[PDB]
Amino acid sequence: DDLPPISDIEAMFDHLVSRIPDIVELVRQLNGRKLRVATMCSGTESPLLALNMIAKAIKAQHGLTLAFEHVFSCEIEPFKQAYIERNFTPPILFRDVTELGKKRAHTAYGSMVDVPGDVDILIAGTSCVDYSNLNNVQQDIDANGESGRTFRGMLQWVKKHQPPIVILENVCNAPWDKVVEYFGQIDYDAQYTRLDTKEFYIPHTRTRVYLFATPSSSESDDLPEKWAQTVKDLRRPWSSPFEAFLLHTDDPNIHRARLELASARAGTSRKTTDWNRCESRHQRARQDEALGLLRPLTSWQEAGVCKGLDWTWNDWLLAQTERVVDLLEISTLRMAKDGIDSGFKACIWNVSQNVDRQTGSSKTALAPCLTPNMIPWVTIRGGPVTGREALALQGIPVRELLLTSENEDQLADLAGNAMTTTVVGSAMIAALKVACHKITEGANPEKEAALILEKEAVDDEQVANRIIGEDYLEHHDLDLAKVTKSNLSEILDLACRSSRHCQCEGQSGTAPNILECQECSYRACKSCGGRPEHVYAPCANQRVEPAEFEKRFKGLLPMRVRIAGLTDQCLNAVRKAAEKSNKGSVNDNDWQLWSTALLEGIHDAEFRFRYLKRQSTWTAVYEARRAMLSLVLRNQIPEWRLTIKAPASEPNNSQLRALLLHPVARLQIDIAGQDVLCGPWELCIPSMKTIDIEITGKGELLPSWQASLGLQGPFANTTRWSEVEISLQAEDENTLDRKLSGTYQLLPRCGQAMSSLHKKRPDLSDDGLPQLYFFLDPTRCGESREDRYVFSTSTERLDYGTERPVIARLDSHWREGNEKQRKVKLDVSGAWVKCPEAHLTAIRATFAIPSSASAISASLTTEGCSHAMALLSCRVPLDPTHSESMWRRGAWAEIDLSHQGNTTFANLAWITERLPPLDGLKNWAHIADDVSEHVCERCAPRPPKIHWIKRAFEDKLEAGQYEHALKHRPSPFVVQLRLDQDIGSFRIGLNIVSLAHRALSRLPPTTSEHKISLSWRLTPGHVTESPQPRRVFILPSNKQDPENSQPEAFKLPLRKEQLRSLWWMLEQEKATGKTHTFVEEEISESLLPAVGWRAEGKAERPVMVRGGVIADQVGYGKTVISIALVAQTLSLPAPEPATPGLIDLKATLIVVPGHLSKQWPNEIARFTGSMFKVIVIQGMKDLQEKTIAELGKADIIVMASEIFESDVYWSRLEYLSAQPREWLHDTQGGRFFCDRLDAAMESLVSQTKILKEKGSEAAMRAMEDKKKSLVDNVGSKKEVHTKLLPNPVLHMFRFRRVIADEFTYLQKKSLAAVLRLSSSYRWILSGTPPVSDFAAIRSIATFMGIHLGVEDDGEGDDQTQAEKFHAFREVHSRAWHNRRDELAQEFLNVFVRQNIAEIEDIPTVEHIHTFKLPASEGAVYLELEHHLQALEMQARKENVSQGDRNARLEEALSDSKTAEEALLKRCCHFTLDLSDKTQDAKSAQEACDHITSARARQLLACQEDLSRSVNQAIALHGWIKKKGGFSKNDDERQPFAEWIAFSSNISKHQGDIEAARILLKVIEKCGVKDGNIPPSPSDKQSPSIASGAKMDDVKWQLREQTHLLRKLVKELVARVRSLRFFEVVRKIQKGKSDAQIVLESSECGHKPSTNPDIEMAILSCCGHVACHKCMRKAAASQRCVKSGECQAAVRPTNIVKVSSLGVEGELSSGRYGAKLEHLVNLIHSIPKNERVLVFLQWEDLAGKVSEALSAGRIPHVTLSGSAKSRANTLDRFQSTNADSARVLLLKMNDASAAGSNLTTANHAVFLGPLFTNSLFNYRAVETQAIGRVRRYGQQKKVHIHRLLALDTIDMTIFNARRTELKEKTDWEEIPQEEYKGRGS
DNA sequence: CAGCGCAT
DNA sequence: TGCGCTGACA
Ligand SMILES: Nc1ncnc2c1ncn2[C@@H]1O[C@H](COP(=O)(O)OP(=O)(O)NP(=O)(O)O)[C@@H](O)[C@H]1O
Ligand SMILES: Nc1ncnc2c1ncn2[C@@H]1O[C@H](CSCC[C@H](N)C(=O)O)[C@@H](O)[C@H]1O
Ligand SMILES: [Mg+2]
Ligand SMILES: [Zn+2]
Ligand SMILES: [Zn+2]
Ligand SMILES: [Zn+2]
Ligand SMILES: [Zn+2]
Ligand SMILES: [Zn+2]
Repeated sequence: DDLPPISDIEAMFDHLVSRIPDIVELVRQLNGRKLRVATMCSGTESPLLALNMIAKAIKAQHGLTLAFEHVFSCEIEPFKQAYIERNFTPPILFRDVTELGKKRAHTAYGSMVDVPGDVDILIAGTSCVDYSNLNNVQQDIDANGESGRTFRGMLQWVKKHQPPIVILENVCNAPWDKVVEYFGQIDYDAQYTRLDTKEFYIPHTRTRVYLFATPSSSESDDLPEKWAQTVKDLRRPWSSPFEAFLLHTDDPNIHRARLELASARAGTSRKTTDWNRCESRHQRARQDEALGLLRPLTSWQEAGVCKGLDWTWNDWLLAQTERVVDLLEISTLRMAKDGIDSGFKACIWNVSQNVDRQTGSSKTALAPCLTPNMIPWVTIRGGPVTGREALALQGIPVRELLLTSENEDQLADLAGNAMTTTVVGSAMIAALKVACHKITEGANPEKEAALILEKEAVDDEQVANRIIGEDYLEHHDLDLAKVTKSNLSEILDLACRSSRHCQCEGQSGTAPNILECQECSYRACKSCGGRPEHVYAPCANQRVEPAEFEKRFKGLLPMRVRIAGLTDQCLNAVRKAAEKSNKGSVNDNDWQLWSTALLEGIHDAEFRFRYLKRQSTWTAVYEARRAMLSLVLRNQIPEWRLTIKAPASEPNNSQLRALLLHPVARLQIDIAGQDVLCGPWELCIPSMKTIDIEITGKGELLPSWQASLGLQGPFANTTRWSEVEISLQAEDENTLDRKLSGTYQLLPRCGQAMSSLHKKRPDLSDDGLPQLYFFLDPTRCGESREDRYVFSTSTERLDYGTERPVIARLDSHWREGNEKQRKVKLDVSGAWVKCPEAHLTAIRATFAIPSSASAISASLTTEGCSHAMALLSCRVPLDPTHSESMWRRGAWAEIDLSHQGNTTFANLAWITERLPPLDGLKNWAHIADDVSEHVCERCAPRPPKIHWIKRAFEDKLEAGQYEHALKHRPSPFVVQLRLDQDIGSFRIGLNIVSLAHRALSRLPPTTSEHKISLSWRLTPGHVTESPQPRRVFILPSNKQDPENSQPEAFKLPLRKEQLRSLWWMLEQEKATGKTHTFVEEEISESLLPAVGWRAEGKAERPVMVRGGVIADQVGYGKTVISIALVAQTLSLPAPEPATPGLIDLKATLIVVPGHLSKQWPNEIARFTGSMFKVIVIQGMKDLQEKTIAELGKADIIVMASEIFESDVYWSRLEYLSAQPREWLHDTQGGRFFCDRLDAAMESLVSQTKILKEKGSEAAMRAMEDKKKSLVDNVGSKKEVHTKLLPNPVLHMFRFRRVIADEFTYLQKKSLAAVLRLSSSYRWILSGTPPVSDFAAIRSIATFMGIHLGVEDDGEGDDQTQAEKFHAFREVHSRAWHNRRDELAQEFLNVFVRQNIAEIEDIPTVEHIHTFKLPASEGAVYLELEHHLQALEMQARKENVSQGDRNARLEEALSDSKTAEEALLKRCCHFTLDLSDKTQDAKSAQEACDHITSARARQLLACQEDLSRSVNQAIALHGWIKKKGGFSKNDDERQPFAEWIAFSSNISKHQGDIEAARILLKVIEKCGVKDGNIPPSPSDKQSPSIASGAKMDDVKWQLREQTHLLRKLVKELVARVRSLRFFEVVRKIQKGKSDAQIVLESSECGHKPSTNPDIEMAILSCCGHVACHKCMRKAAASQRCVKSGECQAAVRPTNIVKVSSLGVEGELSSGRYGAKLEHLVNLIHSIPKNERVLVFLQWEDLAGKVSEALSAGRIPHVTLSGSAKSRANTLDRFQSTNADSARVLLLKMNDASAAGSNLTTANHAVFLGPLFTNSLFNYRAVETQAIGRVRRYGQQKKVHIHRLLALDTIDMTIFNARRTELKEKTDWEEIPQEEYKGRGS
């Protein structure tokens, strides 16, 4: 609107200050003293930002300089004060605005400091949560509330300290006049005025009011009026849409916000919420507005299952609450009715409000009043405005502002209520201009000028002396013209072959399974695949990483061009020549304005290169100071497309911004050559002529966009011609290019704006041209009457700021209609011309490279953090014109990285490319030993120490100092550049030693003497392609090593494999010669992305660890090897160390699971009979009864591993350490317990060092005072404050060896303790070693002691967050992860040995028991399965009593955490009559008829309840009627009286129809019959009003009763829907005759009685029976078989084929489930000798299985109990004595199936197929379970059974896993016979 | 933290 | 024209 488009906050502020010059006269009044400003309530501290930008504009314009002195501010928020103290850091920060009235006010930290009152301007805004808050329905009144809390707090201070200016702000509807009375009551005068934001440069529309009051004046000059006039003087009304203020969808901010905002309501998605009371308003609105009950934008069924379009932020809508979504759809319809098309017209809605409160939409280019609770929906981007965009719609710049720990709710709150920085800037500047005099002077000017110059000088010296490596240079001369030769057809091929095939990829990478439509040419992923479904035949194309295509395309094209031209008169030649042809004669004014503005890009202003882009088809954009040129590189006819930039300051409605809007003078490449630029440069003159054009219709008449959309008003049944024939006259056609007179067909599927994509029918008058389309395209800002149809050759979404090439537009009056032979007028523009003879032609650079890496390695003496070792420096000639801003005329301007410095680097990339890559630095070079760690500060700041106060965490001030001292780290890869007199230069260098100190930082320190040794290297030309493979680790073998050939004193020999392994273990423990066995390092990266470099600095230290992980396949003798190792090593004298701290023993403790405590000593005694004493501990008491003098004798001690959780252990250790009584008392969690246990271990080792002398006391006594003195701190508390000896703790000794066993089952609480046990050699035994990923190897290393790397987030598939923040986090590349993998593989090669056992083979016959489920349980499980199918495999659990269908559910979904798990677990058990304990074997038919009878009872119960509620409501209504409340006039749509009109009309009732008939019968069986509104109820029961409270109260009670009615109606519909299905399945099972009876079809039309035998399938959730062909055809289109009367939402999934559930085999054995019943007969069939061991997986079924076996004549033994009992039961089950429990029930995935050496049994049962995800993990645990019986001492043949269901998921996952195994590695299948045992 | 609600 | 509040919910 007649104003220049302003979008940059800096520009609008310097404009603001440029409009008034009466402010520079302030800095003379201040006389050199800085303003002293204070702010009472300030969220984003918008006043401070405004003042800082005003100061910047002052210094930039007038040369002057005024500073500021923030005295204080206050915010009782928890995090807004954190944000303040991290950005501005004021000296004092109170937390209140009413305490400051006192002399000793409180501080945000609690210091209770005194208040300073030397302010110069106090700017504060009272809060709004009570000042009528028109969102809020409650309101506080008359100074009882806000004006007594905050305002009366502010008044006392402002009176007690008299600041010369105070400016207030609050909402419009406020008691302001009373505020003026309060202020003028004492001193002030206080005029107040209101003003919006949309009047100050910003489109935001939010409105507020301001106030200003200077202390009393003598003569009362009436300042506030002059203030108001000065403010309202300066204004400028929003010359730009909001889209200019939004971020582009590509930058990492938008990705980082979508990843967080996409999953807000998360493993199991939360419960289906309730909105019924608003659902009523939605239905009423859809009815009143004549809209149709569709859901266009998002075809949602439930809350979380929906499918937005392929341009919508789908991962947002999936997360939305359902009311929000339905509101989106009602807004779309209510808008699409008016004619405009949301989704193509930019405008912000508000959604967090209600349908009723949606006035003011259909209004574009203005945001609404942002509030912290709204959710705005842009409707054109298709998603919400994120945090930083909600900031930018205020004045606040997200730049230069550090937002750490800020989420979308927090950004919403901050930028929601903060006053617009431009409004506040203007009001404050007018204050400071009108009351300039009142502020005093400084009286010290020259000292201030000197201070300013001094600080500027030291800063300009710093960045200059940053670089310290100019010693070495070579000065290789540089040839900028580094073009190459290429066939230019293969490169266009490779350009088409590597380009964005979905919005998912986005300029970086590749996503698979692209679907390319046929006849529309629109590619898109399979995910987010088109809901506007196209033809979509799969795409056939290979994929080349964009990295390769860019690497070649750079080298192919020049780095600069310039259009030769000499076209001053060529334009007039072209004009006359074109006039000779037929084209619109151009005016004089248009020609002049166009030519004179074009003649500056043709001037010899050379084009540079920048940001070759990938959006689609790889445009490569060049740029000059005034023009822009960009080779398009289309997949057909590549062209160049020059364009000219309109000037900076020029209003929007200007002729030049119309003439230079579209490109001019394109050039089409000569294909099939070697030169990338050959064409003749045709031109585009501003010619605009109009032509008549006849439009006609053909083909049939498809439904219009309205009718297809679902409208029901006068739009229902409206059509449009399916094909259009365009007829242009001969000459008027042959004047222009791209003839148009063909015919165009419609594509209702291939969407566009208003679904009007007309693809031209192929014609052979031209083949060299691309395909042409004819559609609509709205303006996106202007009203929709002006939009027009258009002819173009492109069709896609366009981002703000880029237009599309069109051939011609059509009159703004023609629409797809019904009439034919309509004659309209087309208009052509920019009619091109023949080709001029102008063309483009391309065109002492020098760069320093380090000669060799030796020169550098000396310069970094020590503390290389202070300086930078220079790497490159390029001196390049640049003309003094068009030298960019970054080029500074002296003193080496510094570029900032990961900040505003990204266009700076993209500007000079034309020099960056074409530079030889640095070589000879690939190797790791520098080495310097740093014995101690001594982490360099400013490089690795110490974290705040977390301390315990509970019986605070992350001390505030320390957190602030941390998050500040992390942004001032040395920042490797510093890049500075400076422009000389002619030739500029820049110096890229990195702080090598900073990298090295950061790498050293990450090693955790030990009490050792091994010294680190740093390094460094720089590798060029790295690019990110994709994580294409996944590494698979390899565990070596122990075969090749020789053998020790015997251990002495064994009763039985070891085999040769075991001998080789024992010898390897001996040697590995010894390690003769070598002094360290492994090196561990943490390579730290720092990428300079734009140049191809990435740096790496490492820090490695050797570590001597003896012992390693032996993980041998099941059956091998790991126990035997360990006992042999102990027996062998026994004789040796002692190890190498000295162990002075704590006590050393000779015993070798073995940590085993709870139930192996009898298996281990038995094996030890069996092999070496009484060779050495072996003391066992199982219970805590067995530990406490021992003494150290007794442990000394013990050669080997066996320890159960649950004492570490016995929790008496932790108490006794709390005593030996002398800690508080509950220092180590923590719940199951082993977090925060590691630090506490570490401190306890330090204190314990000191105490034991003391106790070695027997001087027991006086130390535990000395530490109590230490702790109770340390506690005394000013922080947050709960209040003002607060030899031999029995029972030794095992953490105070040191053994010769510690051999864990089954280590991968050591849970958190006991892992965190076994990790601390101290010994010389530490061996680990396992059978299933986790080697899948890097975390599973790190978890092994931590047992060993190695570090082996730190934990990053990306390596996969709150406390310390200060280092996990996108501003303080690392960006570790892919090569980093590959090096970490190589390191894990090296550790595995060194310390891990797996090898195959070659004892002998075990027969291993296999069986399988598969059966069908009954009809009743079949139906139940099918209902559950279809539920989860329609919910997309996610567990969702869900007044009026629940039905039976919802009762079979909410029981399966109770504890299930995964969809597949609720199915594995359902098929097992099916108990009928869930309410009563009564039970007996009921036949199948009995079960089904019981189900159906219970459902009939439920239905009639709901019926009677509904009628009861109607009677109560009609009594209420008669009450109100007689008591004269509706007045029978001035209607207000009485709710109940309307619901009774709705319900009567049967055709209006959505949902099933039979339920509607039930409702009508029940309602007419009452006082209402054909809209009666009776006077009395049908029971004559009393209305239950309390005491006749009020009339409106009764109206409210009625308004609630009616919603209760409506809810009950929905519930009744569901009831009938479920009853029908169970009844029909009962009939299908009932018998053949009744099956024929019920097989009366859905009126589908055909059935076995009339037509031949046709498999006709029953549908679930409606109960309708129809033919499978009709069933599929109907369900695919999302509509039931009954056309428009079933009204149920149908998925293709829930289609149950008849006769797919069984009755045949009389499988009546539904007692305790039909699975567990088939188990018991099996177990009886097993002979009486053999033992059995069942393998269930889900613990929650142990009860049901032990209730089935028990009371099923079979006794068993479960392995549950305590650490003492499990060993005994396992021992008796292994034992030789007869008549134990025959079957033993094992839990899989539990420490009970760890390794048991039980071979008494010979066959498993293994009921439910294993579910676990990983195939390798599946295989490992299944072979472990099998091998539990297939062992060495077997002496028998083994069987394996399986109980799988034919219907369920069991057979599915069984087939998947078994086939995938049979294809993969050997895993030799088991013979698989069939069972005919029958032993009893 | 999702519903619910008409005025200065 | 709206810088929510208040019962339920994990
Ligand atoms: N040299 C040997 N002479 C006699 N028996 C042996 C010998 N080596 C192993 N065994 C027996 O072979 C069986 C193997 O069990 P064991 O080696 O203790 O299993 P594990 O490897 O510790 N557990 P797991 O593999 O997970 O099932 C035991 O009964 C051993 O006593
Ligand atoms: N004692 C107090 N009374 C009112 N608000 C307080 C307060 N202490 C802190 N606040 C916070 O201060 C804010 C009030 S409004 C602050 C924003 C203001 N428009 C500006 O930009 O300066 C709220 O976030 C509120 O939570
Ligand atoms: Mg074992
Ligand atoms: Zn298509
Ligand atoms: Zn995609
Ligand atoms: Zn350092
Ligand atoms: Zn149906
Ligand atoms: Zn049918």
